[PDB]
Amino acid sequence: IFSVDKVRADFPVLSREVNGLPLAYLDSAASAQKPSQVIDAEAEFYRHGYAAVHRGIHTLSAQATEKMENVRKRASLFINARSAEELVFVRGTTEGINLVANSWGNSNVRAGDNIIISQMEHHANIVPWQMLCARVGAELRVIPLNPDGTLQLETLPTLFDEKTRLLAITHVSNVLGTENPLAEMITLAHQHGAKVLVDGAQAVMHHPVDVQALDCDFYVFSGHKLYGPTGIGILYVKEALLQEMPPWESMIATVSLSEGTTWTKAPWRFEAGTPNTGGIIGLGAALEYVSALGLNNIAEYEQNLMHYALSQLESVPDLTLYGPQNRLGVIAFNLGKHHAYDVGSFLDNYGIAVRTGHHCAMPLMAYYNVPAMCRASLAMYNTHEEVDRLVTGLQRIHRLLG
Amino acid sequence: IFSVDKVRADFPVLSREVNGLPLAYLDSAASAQKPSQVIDAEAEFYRHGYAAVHRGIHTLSAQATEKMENVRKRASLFINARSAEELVFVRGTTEGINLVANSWGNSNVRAGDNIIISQMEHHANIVPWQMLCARVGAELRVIPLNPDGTLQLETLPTLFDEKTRLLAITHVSNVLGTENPLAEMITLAHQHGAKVLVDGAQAVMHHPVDVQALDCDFYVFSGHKLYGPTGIGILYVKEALLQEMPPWESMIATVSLSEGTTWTKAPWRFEAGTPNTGGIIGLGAALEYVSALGLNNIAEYEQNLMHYALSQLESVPDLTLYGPQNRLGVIAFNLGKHHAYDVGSFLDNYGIAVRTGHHCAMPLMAYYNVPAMCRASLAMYNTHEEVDRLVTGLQRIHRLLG
Ligand SMILES: *Cc1c(COP(=O)(O)O)cnc(C)c1O
Ligand SMILES: *Cc1c(COP(=O)(O)O)cnc(C)c1O
Repeated sequence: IFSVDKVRADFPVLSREVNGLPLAYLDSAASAQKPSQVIDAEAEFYRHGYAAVHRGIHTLSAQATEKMENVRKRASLFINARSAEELVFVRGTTEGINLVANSWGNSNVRAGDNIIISQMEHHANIVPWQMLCARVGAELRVIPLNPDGTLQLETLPTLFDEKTRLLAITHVSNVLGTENPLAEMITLAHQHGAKVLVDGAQAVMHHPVDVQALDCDFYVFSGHKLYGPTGIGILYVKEALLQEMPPWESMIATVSLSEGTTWTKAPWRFEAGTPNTGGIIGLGAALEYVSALGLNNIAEYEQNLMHYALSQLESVPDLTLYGPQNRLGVIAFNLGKHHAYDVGSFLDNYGIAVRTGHHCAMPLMAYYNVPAMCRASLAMYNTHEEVDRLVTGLQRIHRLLG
Repeated sequence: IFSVDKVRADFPVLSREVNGLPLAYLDSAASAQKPSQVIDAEAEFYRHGYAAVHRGIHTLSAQATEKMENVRKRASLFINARSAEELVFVRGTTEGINLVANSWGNSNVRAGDNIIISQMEHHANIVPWQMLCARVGAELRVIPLNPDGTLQLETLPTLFDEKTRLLAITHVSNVLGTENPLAEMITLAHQHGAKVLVDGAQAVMHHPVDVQALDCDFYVFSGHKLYGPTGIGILYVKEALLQEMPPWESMIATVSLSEGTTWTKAPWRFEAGTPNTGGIIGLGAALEYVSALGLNNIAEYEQNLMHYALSQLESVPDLTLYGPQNRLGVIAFNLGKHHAYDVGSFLDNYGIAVRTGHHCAMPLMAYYNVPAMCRASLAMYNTHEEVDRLVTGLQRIHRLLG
């Protein structure tokens, strides 16, 4: 079945030394390492198939245009969209959410309306809605957290009303690892006539995602967290909404100095300038690589690795964990009264890469009354030995610093 | 001493066959091929140095952050900016111009003002200004063309008045190869208190560019036309202007659900989300590669190649050329009454890649009373033998089709 030894052999960076020690990279939630299959797919495109892709007549350009559109089709099958034309290539999740907030938001949210977010959102799924509610005179409502890191689902009937136009909600928390009950939340939102955008940047690498089963109206994720290149992400929009969305800024179609400007049809309408064809080719290879391993195989390995880490972390004195027992992907923690950045600095000195800080989720930190947390990511190429290095390191820090 | 043979050996795509014949890639103005040094720099980053850059403290993240900031410094020296912090990493020229129009334009162009562009502008340097003039109620004024493809410089003094806020002008036309007299135009604009944005997307690969000597207020170009990766470009803004530009839509600094949002300072203010670190590393390698060849050496070789091409094209019956005698980089043409797309399709049969259509410059096409043109690019890796194949192919099409 799944062999972590064979998976690790695909990732050249895992041989790196840091501070003279073999790297234990526990920060895939910030960005994932890339297998050779992804790196080489992008390089081979540049070495042998590169051209511009904007309606070029010559053979190299026509073949490159086909490669790009085949990646759009592969991505649409990956999330089980009904049509490839429901997918927009964006620069990343941040840009995809802002695109919805401006194109769809400015045309559908008006004075007196409200938008619902949650207290656990990444800043990228808060600020565009704060700005939009400021542009039009709408109200931003917030689903509160429970101490265990889940959302208070029972507050949703009170927060929704006939003026709620959109729920913007994370699939999986980037700090807590919480997987939100999207199917139930989407059912409730649609009864009030609201749309639902799902921030899926921390979900698509952990298990299969089916946007038709979810029935979400928008879904966004980032290529670089899905073992792929930087500078590329995917925005999915239901065709009925996407074909109605007005232009934002293969996007400009015609220009006249006397008659004005027209724009191309969606999804190309929202892909201005020159595509990041290199990143698109690499992203396609990342989807092929993940699919070849099998997302259910990945989910089982990662779930068993998480269970091992949580059981082992019970032997660390004065450790505080944040989030639910059934967390996906990440473990958020603090050690005693020590500053998160000090804990992170000692772990780095032991060759272990974790992330410390507010993790672009300051309202979440405020809820737990801390300035920062440490966060360890446990991805499909991580091992028991790396978990053991984390646990023994935390025990070592507690012994030395009290 | 420039050797085209030594240069061509660095570009693996040039060994490609198209339609069974050795490739003659005459479309670098659409997008440039990349040397192995650029492809490998990006791949080596992914293989051995990859991490997130958003102020991560662990060793790999700190090192990746330093690599990105070293590229910003290298790019600032490449265009002779005063400070590396005058440069913003943008997705491309299209996005860079829109950034200026939305942050600077919305704060400096008001009802009753005017903006001046030219009739030869790329759509990306037209539409942002058309839409801004509609958001605020300003007038868009246009420098007309001459038959030889130069701008009517003598009309500028009457187009400028005390209400002119900005001149947006191309350094080198992407269709005609006209190099505009920026020194005179910038001197005139500044006498009226206007700022100047220069679209330099077709200039920076052909000769040295010095933004202090030009004294332009904004300068923008694209990485993929400068032998670099897709998905990355550069926006230069004078420091005094850049630090006054407000945010539009590391960019988010702090988020509070009760107190609102703050943003980072420029240039980072205008780099939202996750940087395209792969493309930045490759862009750095492209600047190194070009600087090692020498832009004055590149300019000399390309000018002699252009002179040879224009002399040889005189032997083609029914050939119409568009543009001035001292064109840079590109030759725009049509053959008899034949459709440009048909000419390009036949050349593609001979293994020759040219671009056809309106080249994102429909007002230019309308001036010449044609729907489209063919465009051959003559870059630093092109040769006399490729020119000869273009000439022979055009002669063949004229013989076959009339
Ligand atoms: C990383 C992340 C984002 C931002 O994604 P970018 O690709 O950096 O724009 C948004 N939401 C979540 C949950 C994330 O983990
Ligand atoms: C290519 C080009 C643009 C657009 O640049 P992108 O990287 O595609 O955004 C704008 N202006 C000129 C003159 C160009 O040649």
